[PDB]
Amino acid sequence: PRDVTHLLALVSSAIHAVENPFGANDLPYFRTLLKILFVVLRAAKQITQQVLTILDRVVARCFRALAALVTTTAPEDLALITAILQACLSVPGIEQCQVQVLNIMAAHDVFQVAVALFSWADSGDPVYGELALLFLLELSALPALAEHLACDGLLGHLAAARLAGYMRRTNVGPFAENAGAARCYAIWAKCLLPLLLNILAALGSTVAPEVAWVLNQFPNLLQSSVERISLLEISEIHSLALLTRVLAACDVPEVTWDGAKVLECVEYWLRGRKVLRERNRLEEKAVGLLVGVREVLE
Repeated sequence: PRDVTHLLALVSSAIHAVENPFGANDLPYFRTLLKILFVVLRAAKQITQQVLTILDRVVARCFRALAALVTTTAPEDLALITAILQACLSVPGIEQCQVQVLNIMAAHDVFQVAVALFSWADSGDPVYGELALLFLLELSALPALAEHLACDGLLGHLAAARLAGYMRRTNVGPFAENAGAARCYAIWAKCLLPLLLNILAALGSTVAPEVAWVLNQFPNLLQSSVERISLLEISEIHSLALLTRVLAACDVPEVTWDGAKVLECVEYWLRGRKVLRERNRLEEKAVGLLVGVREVLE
């Protein structure tokens, strides 16, 4: 344990020496191993053939082995694996090899297992749902896998899921009462909207029907999104603020949104930077986003 790349191989040499991960006995040690692996990987951002082996024998292995809920495996080590993946794909030298990631991730039945897993989330809250979506979202971060997602038909298997139900019900938003609703929104804000934009970056026109179709299947959220005016709210009116603009420059239904009120809704809550002090950290970066919204949509 001394170099950036050598330190990363031996933790996996330990992660390979594992007997039966997620086994109630040798689980808590496996967790620590994973966390060490994560710490290394996050700080392993300055050889690439090293981070790919764990994308095979760690991420894609455990993500299936863990998908079998059927021991005391929390909905947090799933997040850990999700975060290890996130830690992996951020290595400066994988985008050069994006095609191999898909082969590795598709070798294991990850993509389908994610959608399988996704259905199984629904105490009124979709804990595992947001996770499987964040995972698939982390895959789709790069176009090569988003391509396989759209091609495999994620939106078809997703839009038909009961998860769509609570999102379509007028009881959803950033600031909700019970958890499941707030999380149900958090999914809309943190999964779809950013996931759509990822599958859009793989010849959007072809999949434009799908993204518009799903976007239109959640009208309440759209009608809410404009009449809402936290940061998710801003990212919500930044994704939708670009998901209907691309469609305005390319055989499928249109965007049932009213991006009209938006332009005169940004100027209301921008200039002055005083009224914004009721929702520092949550202004410099926060107010920074809406600078972009009211520039491309003019």
